[PDB]
Amino acid sequence: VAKREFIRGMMAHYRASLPPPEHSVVIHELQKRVLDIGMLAVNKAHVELFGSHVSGFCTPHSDADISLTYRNFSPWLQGMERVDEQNNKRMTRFGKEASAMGMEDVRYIRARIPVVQFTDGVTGIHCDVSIGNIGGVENSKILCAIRQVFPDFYGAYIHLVKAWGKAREVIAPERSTFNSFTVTTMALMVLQELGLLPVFSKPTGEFGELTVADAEMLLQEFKLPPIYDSLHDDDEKLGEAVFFCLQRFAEYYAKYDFSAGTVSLIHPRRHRTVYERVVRRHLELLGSRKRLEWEKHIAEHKEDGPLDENDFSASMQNETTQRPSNSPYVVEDFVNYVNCGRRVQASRVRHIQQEFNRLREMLIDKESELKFDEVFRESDTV
Ligand SMILES: O=c1ccn([C@@H]2O[C@H](COP(=O)(O)OP(=O)(O)OP(=O)(O)O)[C@@H](O)[C@H]2O)c(=O)[nH]1
Ligand SMILES: [Mg+2]
Repeated sequence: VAKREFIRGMMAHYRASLPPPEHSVVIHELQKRVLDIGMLAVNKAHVELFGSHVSGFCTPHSDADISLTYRNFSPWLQGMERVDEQNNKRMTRFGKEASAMGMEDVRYIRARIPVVQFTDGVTGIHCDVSIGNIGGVENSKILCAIRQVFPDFYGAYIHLVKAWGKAREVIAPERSTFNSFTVTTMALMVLQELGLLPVFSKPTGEFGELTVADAEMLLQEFKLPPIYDSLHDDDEKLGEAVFFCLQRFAEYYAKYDFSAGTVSLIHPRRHRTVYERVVRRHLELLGSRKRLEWEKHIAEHKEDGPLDENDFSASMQNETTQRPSNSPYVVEDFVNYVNCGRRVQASRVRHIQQEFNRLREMLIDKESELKFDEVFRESDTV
């Protein structure tokens, strides 16, 4: 009876978090507004959505992630001081034109990603605008593709993992733990090990990353178990399947050896030191491409030269720093081998790692004792 009510409520909650019918249009108009601001700021403004609004793993409270690009934008020129400063000047104007258009709480943040955040003056949606977030654009298209296999199954599962994580401070970026995307990736890996998602074992990007095309290819061949086809018109049955995966998810990350293995949708459980060599190869490829592009920019803007090896070295150092193999968690972004879980400090390894021991205790051991509003609520701890 407790289990049956828990599953009922949990699906209820998922069903109440699905974007309303008109929401597609809202988000499209939002994009149009951002592009208007962008056009005032940069030449050949281009605005591209990513994040959960692209993947579809969103609530009506989820923010809007937008990648801004412009004429002669190049991802490889990041690190070069003159291009960096040029981008800062682009984001400065973006900020100023955003306030003028009537965006609220406009904030230009100078960071590991020069970013402009604002609250849309029309719909109240929070917006995170960054220059050339190519990795975000791509891995959001891969996630959307995954969700499409059976939206309510993956959606519900990912929703509840996210609701759980958010509500439980497992996903608390500005609070030193994981972000939505890291947690999504973890939850998706557990489905791979259950045979409920395919293993993206053969990436074919220029730098060895997984591409949208790699992902779509596999997801077209992947079939869920036959029993899954009775779950489309029965929320009690589907909820049972989702609940099963949540138990397996809670379980997995309560017992998973991160001291050896990594989380990866490309190579589940790949050893840290193998990831290390994978990163080294990736960055050797990224590094040389980068060098070629800096050298081309420099040939065309001689006063921006000569190629300053300190600058290059520090740029490469930032790429290396995005990808430690030797950190509390190694959760691999499949599009760039970024260790999107690198930010979780050794001291947090406790919180998370208990609250997983705790999710699985409620879902499995104390199954007969289940209450929706006790598993999924605020946890002021970190
Ligand atoms: O470490 C990261 C963080 C973020 N990202 C990329 O930026 C996107 C937006 O970052 P968000 O924090 O908004 O996550 P999200 O959109 O998946 O989920 P909610 O907002 O609904 O909670 C992520 O979905 C991913 O595309 C990364 O690639 N790596
Ligand atoms: Mg988002």
